[PDB]
Amino acid sequence: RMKQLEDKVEENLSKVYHNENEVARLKKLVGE
Amino acid sequence: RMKQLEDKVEENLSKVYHNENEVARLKKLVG
Amino acid sequence: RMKQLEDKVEENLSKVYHNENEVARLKKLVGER
Ligand SMILES: [Cl-]
Ligand SMILES: [Cl-]
Repeated sequence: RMKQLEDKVEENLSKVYHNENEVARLKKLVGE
Repeated sequence: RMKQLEDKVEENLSKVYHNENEVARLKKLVG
Repeated sequence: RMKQLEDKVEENLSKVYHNENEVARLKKLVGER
């Protein structure tokens, strides 16, 4: 059960890093 | 304590998923 | 082990929060005005 939660936590981390990088990429595309 | 942690993980996933969808929408606003 | 995982989850929540704020900024950048 703790192992199952650890997998879910590492997946959430993957997802957040990916969203962070997608935001950064879009900012680079548009500019102020 | 473990069920509190499981609830927090579920909430984090819900918030990540919302952010994902917001990013997708903003991409299409530029795209 | 559980304490360590709690700490990781708190860090993920921080990262989610920072991402929320960056998304809000992007919304202003790509919206009309
Ligand atoms: Cl998490
Ligand atoms: Cl996120």
